[PDB]
Amino acid sequence: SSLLVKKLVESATTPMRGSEGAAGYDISSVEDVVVPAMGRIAVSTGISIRVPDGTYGRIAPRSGLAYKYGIDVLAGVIDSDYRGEVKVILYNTTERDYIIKKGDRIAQLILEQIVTPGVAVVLDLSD
Amino acid sequence: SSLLVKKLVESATTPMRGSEGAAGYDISSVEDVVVPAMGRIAVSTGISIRVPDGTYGRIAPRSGLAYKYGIDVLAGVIDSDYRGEVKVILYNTTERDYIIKKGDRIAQLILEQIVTPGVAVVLDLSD
Amino acid sequence: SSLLVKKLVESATTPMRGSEGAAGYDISSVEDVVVPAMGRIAVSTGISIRVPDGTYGRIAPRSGLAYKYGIDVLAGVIDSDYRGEVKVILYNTTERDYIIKKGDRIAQLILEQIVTPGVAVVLDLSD
Ligand SMILES: O=c1ccn([C@H]2C[C@H](O)[C@@H](COP(=O)(O)OP(=O)(O)O)O2)c(=O)[nH]1
Ligand SMILES: O=c1ccn([C@H]2C[C@H](O)[C@@H](COP(=O)(O)OP(=O)(O)O)O2)c(=O)[nH]1
Ligand SMILES: O=c1ccn([C@H]2C[C@H](O)[C@@H](COP(=O)(O)OP(=O)(O)O)O2)c(=O)[nH]1
Ligand SMILES: [Mg+2]
Repeated sequence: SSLLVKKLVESATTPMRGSEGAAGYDISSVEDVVVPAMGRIAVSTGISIRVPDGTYGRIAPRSGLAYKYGIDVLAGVIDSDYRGEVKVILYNTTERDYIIKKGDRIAQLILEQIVTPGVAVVLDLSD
Repeated sequence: SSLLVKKLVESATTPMRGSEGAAGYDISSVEDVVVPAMGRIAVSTGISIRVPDGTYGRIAPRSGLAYKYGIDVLAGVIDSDYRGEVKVILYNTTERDYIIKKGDRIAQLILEQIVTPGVAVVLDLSD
Repeated sequence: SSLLVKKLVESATTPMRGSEGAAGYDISSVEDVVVPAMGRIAVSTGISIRVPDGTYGRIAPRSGLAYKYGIDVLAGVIDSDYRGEVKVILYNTTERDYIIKKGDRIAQLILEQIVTPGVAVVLDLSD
């Protein structure tokens, strides 16, 4: 029901929500790195999570970094049984490099509800 | 419960759904612009929204523009408490430019259900 | 309620989930192709689906292909009334080409819950 969070390093930051009606929790870097121009990387968050059953955690793009620096968020699907560290793959769509300092909010964890019903095979999906 | 929509300009178009089983509402441009090759922009929708509590609005990619012109949708997370204008950041993955005329469907607003439970810290997520 | 699946070719593979807490079903290619460097394509899955009402199927990025080969997933929104073949548009963010063999897991189908309430127009979203 609640969102579980295991801290893996000193700096690690307990995911929180920027506001009441906020769609997601703030995922932040625990490392100083550089998302190279037209390049990509996996940033360290220093944390591992367990999204509530009946949902999966989506690593979603932060508006600011997107509009101003053209930072895209690759991958992003964290399954509810996954126990490893959350990595945030970042793609720099720009010709310019982009710098990340420990503590910067690099993304947001949205807890999206899904369904995992069984799969039946048919010959006709209509009607 | 319903999807609220405040119109900000003349041209603004009340978000609607292309069909009964449609996943989202049609977000359209209220400006004539050009998403430059290997470039990006924030298109004006002329509208502000309030997605139903218990969800957030996702600006999602339209299939056609994606397959034919390689148009990607950056950012995209609209929180339920946000009151400003909805901007649709578009990334042109192609070497060719791409033109948008007022009224063109530039994306789709999907209302996705999420959860915002409190966050507990543990030492072990398993078991 | 269940996830319907119509097989369109010999090779077609009945979508399954890699694990109990898995967020999505494994979508795989039924064709040998190459996502060109800084290029994109629509891969054939040999299948058509009908996601449960009250949800839409999201073609989501697979972590491995993202981190190691910089493969992004364009479009991705499959509506619940859609009856055609599921195509997986893939964008190669790298300078290197990328090869897909029949049977390779090219993505994952996440069944996300949404809402499609009516749309009301207001002058003020706040309060
Ligand atoms: O593609 C997008 C993504 C977000 N927003 C809106 C929704 C959200 O409520 C607000 C967020 O701005 P911000 O998050 O406060 O700035 P930042 O992302 O740098 O924290 O911008 C858009 O209009 N278009
Ligand atoms: O990556 C994708 C995205 C969408 N579709 C399917 C789902 C949807 O039901 C249909 C939509 O085609 P369209 O929306 O009618 O064309 P357009 O996007 O130009 O409106 O295509 C795919 O097969 N692959
Ligand atoms: O941006 C992402 C996407 C996924 N994961 C985690 C969540 C998931 O549980 C695990 C999946 O690794 P994998 O799927 O087993 O490898 P592959 O994608 O090649 O199947 O990686 C991340 O840390 N960051
Ligand atoms: Mg993307």
